[PDB]
Amino acid sequence: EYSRQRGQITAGGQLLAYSVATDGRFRFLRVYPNPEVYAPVTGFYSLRYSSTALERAEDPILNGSDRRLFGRRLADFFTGRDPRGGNVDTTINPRIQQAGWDAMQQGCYGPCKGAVVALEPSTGKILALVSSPSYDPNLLASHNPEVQAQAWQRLGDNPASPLTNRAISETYPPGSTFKVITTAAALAAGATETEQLTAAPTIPLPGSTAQLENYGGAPCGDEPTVSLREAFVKSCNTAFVQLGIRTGADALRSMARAFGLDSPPRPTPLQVAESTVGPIPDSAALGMTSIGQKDVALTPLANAEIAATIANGGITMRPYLVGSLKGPDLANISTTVRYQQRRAVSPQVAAKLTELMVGAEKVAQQKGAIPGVQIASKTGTAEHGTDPRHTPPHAWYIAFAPAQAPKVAVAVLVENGADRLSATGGALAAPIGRAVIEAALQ
Ligand SMILES: *C(=O)[C@@H](NC(=O)Cc1ccccc1)[C@@H]1N[C@@H](C(=O)O)C(C)(C)S1
Repeated sequence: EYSRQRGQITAGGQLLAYSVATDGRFRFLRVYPNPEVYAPVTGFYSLRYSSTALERAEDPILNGSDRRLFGRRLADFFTGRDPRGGNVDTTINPRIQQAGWDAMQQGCYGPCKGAVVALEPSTGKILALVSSPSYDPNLLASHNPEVQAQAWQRLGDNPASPLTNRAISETYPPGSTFKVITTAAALAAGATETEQLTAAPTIPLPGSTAQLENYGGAPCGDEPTVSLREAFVKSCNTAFVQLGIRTGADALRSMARAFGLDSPPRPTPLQVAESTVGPIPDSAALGMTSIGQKDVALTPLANAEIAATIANGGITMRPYLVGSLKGPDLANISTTVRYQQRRAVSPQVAAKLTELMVGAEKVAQQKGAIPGVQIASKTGTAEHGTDPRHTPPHAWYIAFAPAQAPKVAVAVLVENGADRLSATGGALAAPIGRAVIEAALQ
């Protein structure tokens, strides 16, 4: 294996993983020049612990044993020249990836836990895939057995779990980002932006003693009722609870399926955890589901796709991480074909969601806003866990830009909201999302 030069993983004409000839018993050492930043993409290639992410998924291409490559390897052996693996050109934009990483390291009064996903809505290209904290795959590329095992042990016991790709492997309550799905369900059912909903600071749940309140216990406005548009841009809870229950369990399940939930995701070639709306066993649950709580659980990737789908006029592009596979001579072996996965909503519903989202962006805290770029977004702050009231919530932000003709869609998850009980998506996640947007549009 190691007597032969393994091929490269690339992004934007830059190397993410390469192999270097050494005096080692195993000649070739695998090197990762920007290790923690790209670990979610590259994975690691280890003597002791095998391969992960694209090292693994694209292993036959990279080691030159792929059937489409094997002729070249045979000509190399016969001819006498040194064998070389093939190349994997990813869809990652290094400027967008770096910006997502940097902003997550800086944006929680110190480093954030969580993920950043950037997508090109019209193609499905995964432009960034950041998880935090990360780890150094060079540690596991070491040819020393004790260096690998010590690093493995350390990473394994680290309760922050830096090995986890939080972008695609983990699911979290979306909280109020899911108001996008509730609203879409409502609109498809014939509800309008002018629909009058409760402004009440609190709402009881049917068939339970529990109550759901607005953030800070404040009424949505000073009038008895507000328009759906106004409830959405202010992100008032009781209105969406009322709306969700009005719209009903079947329509919401249905709309969630339409946006890719409760369907097994296609590999990118990396496997993506399945997102869900939950069973919604009763109307108490429906009310909670409506604001992205109860059993709703999404990957940051799925939440970025929701944004991307709206950005694409209601058509979900199949998301993918590999743009092309190449020979060691860089002859084309495989170019990825972009694919329309399904239509989630009519262009008209997508246009109305875009309108609502632009409004919710103007309302949200304004840190990191880019002069002359119109952003559509939805913030969220999701309670979680066995002691949710005493546990810091996740700060979420999904968005796309420019709102009129989108070039990028993002999701930002700040898991546990910088260890603050008063964490919000607008305060933590939104400026991270905006910096990624700015990097993508530069
Ligand atoms: C959606 O995320 C809502 N979040 C809060 O209600 C947190 C919460 C508290 C108790 C139970 C369940 C959830 C609203 N949306 C966010 C947001 O837009 O970021 C607000 C903080 C504005 S409240």
